Amino acid sequence: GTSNRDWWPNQLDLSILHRHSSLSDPMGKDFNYAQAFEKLDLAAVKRDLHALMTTSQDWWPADFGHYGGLFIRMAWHSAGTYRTADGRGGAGEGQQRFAPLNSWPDNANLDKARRLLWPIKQKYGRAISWADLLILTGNVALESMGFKTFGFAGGRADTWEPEDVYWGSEKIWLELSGGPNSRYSGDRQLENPLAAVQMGLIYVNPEGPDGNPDPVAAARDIRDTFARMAMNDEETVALIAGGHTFGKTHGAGPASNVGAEPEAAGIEAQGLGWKSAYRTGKGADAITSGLEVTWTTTPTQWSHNFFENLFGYEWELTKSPAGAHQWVAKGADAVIPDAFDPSKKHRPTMLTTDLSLRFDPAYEKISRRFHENPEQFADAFARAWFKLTHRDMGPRARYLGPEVPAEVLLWQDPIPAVDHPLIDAADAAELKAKVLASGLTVSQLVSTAWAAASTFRGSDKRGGANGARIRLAPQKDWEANQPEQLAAVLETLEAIRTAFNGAQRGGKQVSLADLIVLAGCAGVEQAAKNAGHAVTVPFAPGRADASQEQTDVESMAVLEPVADGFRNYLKGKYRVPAEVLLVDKAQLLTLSAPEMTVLLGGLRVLGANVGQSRHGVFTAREQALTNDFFVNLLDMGTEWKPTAADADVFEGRDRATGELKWTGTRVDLVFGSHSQLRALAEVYGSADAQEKFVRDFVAVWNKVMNLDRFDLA
Amino acid sequence: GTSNRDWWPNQLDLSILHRHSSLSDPMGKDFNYAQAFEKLDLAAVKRDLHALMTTSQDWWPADFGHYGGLFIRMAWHSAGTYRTADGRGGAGEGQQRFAPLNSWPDNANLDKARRLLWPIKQKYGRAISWADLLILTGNVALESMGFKTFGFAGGRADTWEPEDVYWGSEKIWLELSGGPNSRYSGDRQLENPLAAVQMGLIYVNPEGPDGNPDPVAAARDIRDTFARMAMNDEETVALIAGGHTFGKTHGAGPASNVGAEPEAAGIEAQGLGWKSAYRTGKGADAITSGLEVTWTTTPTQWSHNFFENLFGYEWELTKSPAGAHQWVAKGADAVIPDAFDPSKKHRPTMLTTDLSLRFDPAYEKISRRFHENPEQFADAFARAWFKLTHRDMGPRARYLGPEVPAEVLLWQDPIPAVDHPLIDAADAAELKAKVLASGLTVSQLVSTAWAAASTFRGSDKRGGANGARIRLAPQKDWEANQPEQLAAVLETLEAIRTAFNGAQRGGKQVSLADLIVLAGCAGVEQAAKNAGHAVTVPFAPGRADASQEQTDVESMAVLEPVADGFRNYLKGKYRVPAEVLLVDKAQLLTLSAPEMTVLLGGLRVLGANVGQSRHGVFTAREQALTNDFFVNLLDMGTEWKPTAADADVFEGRDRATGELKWTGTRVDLVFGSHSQLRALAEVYGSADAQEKFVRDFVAVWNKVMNLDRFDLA
Ligand code: HEM
Ligand code: HEM
Ligand SMILES: OC[C@H]1O[C@H](O[C@H]2[C@H](O)[C@@H](O)[C@@H](O)O[C@@H]2CO)[C@H](O)[C@@H](O)[C@@H]1O
Ligand SMILES: OC[C@H]1O[C@H](O[C@H]2[C@H](O)[C@@H](O)[C@@H](O)O[C@@H]2CO)[C@H](O)[C@@H](O)[C@@H]1O
Ligand SMILES: [Cl-]
Ligand SMILES: [Cl-]
Ligand code: NA
Ligand code: NA
Repeated sequence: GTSNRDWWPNQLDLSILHRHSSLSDPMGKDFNYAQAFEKLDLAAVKRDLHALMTTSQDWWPADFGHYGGLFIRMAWHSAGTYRTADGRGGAGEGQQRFAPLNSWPDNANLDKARRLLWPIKQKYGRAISWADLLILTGNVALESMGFKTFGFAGGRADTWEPEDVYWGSEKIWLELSGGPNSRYSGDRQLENPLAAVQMGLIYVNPEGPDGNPDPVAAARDIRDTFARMAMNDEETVALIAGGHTFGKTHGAGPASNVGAEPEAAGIEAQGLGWKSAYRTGKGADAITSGLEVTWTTTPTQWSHNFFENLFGYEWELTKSPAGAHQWVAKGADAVIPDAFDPSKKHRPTMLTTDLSLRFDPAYEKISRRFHENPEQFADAFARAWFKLTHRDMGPRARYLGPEVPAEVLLWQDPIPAVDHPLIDAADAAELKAKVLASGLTVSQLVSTAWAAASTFRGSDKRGGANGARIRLAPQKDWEANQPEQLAAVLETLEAIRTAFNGAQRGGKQVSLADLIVLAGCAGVEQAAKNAGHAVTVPFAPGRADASQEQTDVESMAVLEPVADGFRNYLKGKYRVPAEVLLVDKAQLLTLSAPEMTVLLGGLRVLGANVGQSRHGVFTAREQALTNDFFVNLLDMGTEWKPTAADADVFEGRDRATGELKWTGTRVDLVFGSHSQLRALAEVYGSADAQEKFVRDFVAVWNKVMNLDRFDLA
Repeated sequence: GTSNRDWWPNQLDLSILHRHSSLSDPMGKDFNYAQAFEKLDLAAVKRDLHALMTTSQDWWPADFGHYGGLFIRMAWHSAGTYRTADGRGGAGEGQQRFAPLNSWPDNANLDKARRLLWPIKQKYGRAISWADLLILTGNVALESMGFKTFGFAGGRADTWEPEDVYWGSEKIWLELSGGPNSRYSGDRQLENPLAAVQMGLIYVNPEGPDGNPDPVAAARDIRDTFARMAMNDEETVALIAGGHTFGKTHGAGPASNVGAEPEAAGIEAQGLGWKSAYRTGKGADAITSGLEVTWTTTPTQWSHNFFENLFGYEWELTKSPAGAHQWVAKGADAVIPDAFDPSKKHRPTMLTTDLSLRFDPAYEKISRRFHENPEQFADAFARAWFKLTHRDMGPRARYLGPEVPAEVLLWQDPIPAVDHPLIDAADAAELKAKVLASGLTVSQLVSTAWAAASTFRGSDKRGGANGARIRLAPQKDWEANQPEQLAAVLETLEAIRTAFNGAQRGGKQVSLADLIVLAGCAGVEQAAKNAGHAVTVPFAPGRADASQEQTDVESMAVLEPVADGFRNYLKGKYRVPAEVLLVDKAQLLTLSAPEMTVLLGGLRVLGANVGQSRHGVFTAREQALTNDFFVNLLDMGTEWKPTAADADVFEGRDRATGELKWTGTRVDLVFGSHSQLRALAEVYGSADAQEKFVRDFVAVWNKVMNLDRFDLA
């Protein structure tokens, strides 16, 4: 059946903005997962999980009689898809249970792991999501095998369909680099936003880069992909060594015995995949990655044996039974237990990527320190496991349950608690009047608030106006934020704030974070008055101001907008068309296509463009809140053509005289070209639509201002 | 960017069930198009359209100074996508303005026609939909040129995204038959549900079949395609000759001058396409189809000159300036006006498909009658043009406005007016108890109500339980409806009805249509009571009973369910997997994926399967409304394998003993295989889900019962 995507494979796809509708969700519109979870008996769930660990099922027998290793890997993979570039991936939406991740080759036999958890899921129902369950299970595995975890938070609501994530352009699973859709160029430069070295891998290739078993070269891939997952060297060594203290790999026979992945299997497989024709197909005969490595002498107990083995032997390159490259300890005795036969032992073995931890010079120093000081290794692994499994959960306000760690961590982008009375509606009116009397313009007020609030992304719930981090490094220096203009607005608002705060009694005070947002609201109100409309814009106080020392400057760098179509901004020339970048940003902001449309049209006429660019400013009454963008964009009296100097800028001329009326970018004109977008533009550019435009704009503006407000949720 | 569709091109697509979310709709959740329309000043809209017809725009100059012909073709193409097989296509959703229809080759330059209408659309805003305006414009064209239309109804609400329609499997526009994805097999048998001869055509090829200019053979394709759009021979001749009384074709130069269709065009084209490098690219130089034919001596006035020319001349095969086959009158004078140069005239010309009307023997008889009696022609055309443009609008209750024709037409599947008081809540309770006391079983009551209500399809809003057409030919004899069992249930309910109606005062009575649905409600309540749950199923009276004489038996044939996964029914062996046919039925029913899942799981345990098949009946308490379908389907203690006799039937055996527990079809087991469906089955198969299952089942049952109830809108 030929589809629009077949005919026009480069047209923009808006269906990413209308995922996650109430149509696909089986839960009622009022379901609130936080409330369900807070009534869960978490202790009962953990007892059931502890029981499960050693309750072997014959259809996927437990190695060493204990599923802990399999579950740790399951959780680590759940979390391990995360990319700091866009925040997408991670454990936080339980997407391991949907395509494509349920069928990635690196996720082989994690279908079995999830199936073992069905009876617990069924027992507790809506009170524990799959997303929370996967992580909780990892934690229980660790605790069952003697490792004390740093804590656990619930609150990852389940999702009901696959996320639209760019995982790469390759058309072959696991394709090595340098092909027609290579994710690598230059000196092994991985394309943003990717965080894995081959299509269908979590981070790196366990044999080495593109299969080449060189631990030093593998270390480079480890370091880059883990940095792209928000992990530094210490955290990386702690995680890999900690993980590989447990369990084993599976490669008992040739890979060609392994059948279809779950999304390709037959209906009778009932959601499972990788059925193997090798011997019994399971247990002692299991084939998962094709490697056959058992790291420690006690694979079901926390030990300091990983680093004893890594440093205590010299290693020789060998092959598993499936033909994969791995390493065996020279001259060692058979000290490693077998997973099924008590009369068998094995020599110590390692992956290429384990040896990276010894042969990369920067890892070797950390590895040695951990070998010499195992308490340091335990604490670092516990912290890094927490970070790994919570990195995408957002502000601490979203953490639920009785095991949330009290300690505030820098990676959480923490916001200080509010400890004083908040401004009321009378105070808000008085502060908006002060802001309007200061001489700040609609353009400056709107731009500043937009800059502050539109750093939010729903993918990992980072960013937003809470914290007033716009005033700190590095946000205050981002080019899209217009640093010199921003400084002048912030100095004015800070003087207003100091004067209001110094006049108060009690402990009442306003944060700069709230004032930035409030001042934006005053700008929108003033713009509406400029247009002859009487509008009050909703405002909710309670933001607090974070400090510089609570703001990790290197972690904040990924939130920098290099493309922000809402301000007609593009930092450089990219291979992705700017209107695709617009849709991508709207998805991060949680906007639908009508919301994106309305917002952008209003921002253009309010003066939100970076550098006061006239591109898309299709009005003769700038700083007034009108639907002029749409009415002028749709006027057939204007003809558009790309300019000779720049194929991405367009000139709109009167059709009868040739006279220049406007200029616009791709982001501007897509609203008059894309057949669905133009349908939405038409609604707002109709003669009956001015009051609808204003009200819809105010609603979307408010939505953006509140995106990070989980304190109010 | 590689997508799930790329990796698993044959996995089932559920996104067709989640279109049309409130996310994608710019109108508020409360917007009611009927209420907006009813306040439109339709007379003022028509005066503006009348003025437009002769107000030429220089970017697409009006042929003969009059846009009437262009707009008639626009409206005909809007309606002309309709197929009776599934009800999809047609004018009723305004889909001509979205992909792919906006860029079909047969729709070339209708982009210009729609653009001409933007000012009027903009003026009237939400009070007139694009979908209504397309049709209205064609009526006003006809009226302005001297043709009296049969009437006009508003009420086609606009849609905001493309419909998911199977338009064929060809990967090349206009591909000739006999390719690798041929829509023809056997002796020129067009595959259901298609109703056009080539990908991107409305009906047929105007040169002849696969380009062969033989009028006799073209007639065969005309007759088949028009029958598949619900038009008979009389209506077909009236439509084609009526349309071709007006306007002209456009083929002034070679087709290679014409550039990309709108979905492929550059962003600067602002939604238009087919930009032509031939001379001025428009007006006298226009190229649309490649043909260059002007049918009558007065292209901007209704006449009987099409048939005068068709019968008054002999025709010679010739070529247009673009090289297309077309026909010219032998020895004729230059009597046809030129569209732009008043000093030039041309000979009469015809399409191959026009000559069909004279050279096919059955058409010739109708065409002669019309030639001899042009008042007969005018009436037939007016009736057919109304039918064409309203055939997908649904029940007459959805018609709006002051020009709705009072005459009731058989094709409308009409329902008599109700002229008596309706039963009240107490009456309904009395009837449900009488039905339960009669000895009819849950299975009989559920199955009968399902059979009556589930003929509805949202594509053309035909079918449903209103009318009680289940008691008439042909529904009473459809195999899926179990004709002997149905007859027994209907005799019982009719006796209950006669006894209740005979006892009443004041003219209160209950229709059989209402009682069928109420009896089904009683069944569902009783099933719930069987499970230990007291529920009342909502019921809304006001259905009426249609007569056999008000039911067109041949038209009703396309509503027969040959595949109804909800009753585990497949009439024959198809090349499309049954699970695909389930999702297609769910889309026709207007169900989401959660609604489809709940509904199916409940129907299985209520006894709704055709023939009392045990497939999917995963319960030991049949006729009790429980979630047993899901809890048993998801039980990992059962292993499933295809049977040796039939690969589409599966046995579920206990994994440990081998004992046979269940059998199921692909429609049953898709819910335990598809990763999105299984996530939905999990919610209903959880230990906390019995109350939720019952409530959601009752809600979707009631939705299905009410699908045709536009009297309550
Ligand atoms: C460079 C990073 C890493 C690489 C290349 C990697 C590679 C793999 C491979 C290939 C397997 C074998 C899969 C199979 O055949 O069953 C595996 C197993 C496993 N990994 Fe990793 N790993 C990495 C990091 C992690 C981290 C960060 C953790 C957790 C903190 C983890 C925990 C596990 C555990 C527990 C297993 C054993 C599974 C079982 O017992 O069934 N690994 N690893
Ligand atoms: C066998 C069925 C049909 C065939 C093959 C067919 C074919 C065509 C083609 C090839 C053109 C020229 C497109 C262009 O070059 O501008 C056209 C024009 C047109 N057709 Fe048809 N047609 C059919 C039926 C109908 C029907 C049912 C009607 C309406 C009742 C209709 C009304 C018109 C009108 C009014 C025009 C002139 C458009 C103009 O003036 O711009 N046709 N036809
Ligand atoms: O984090 C330290 C400090 O950074 C900024 O310093 C400001 C100053 O407070 C402003 O009011 C204005 O004069 O510009 C300075 C330029 O560096 C923050 O604005 C401030 O809240 C924070 O304490
Ligand atoms: O059985 C189908 C049939 O049922 C009802 O008609 C009754 C009729 O009213 C009685 O006289 C009875 O003894 O015979 C029929 C039952 O066969 C439906 O209302 C009717 O339209 C339908 O044919
Ligand atoms: Cl994601
Ligand atoms: Cl459709
Ligand atoms: Na994420
Ligand atoms: Na339709």
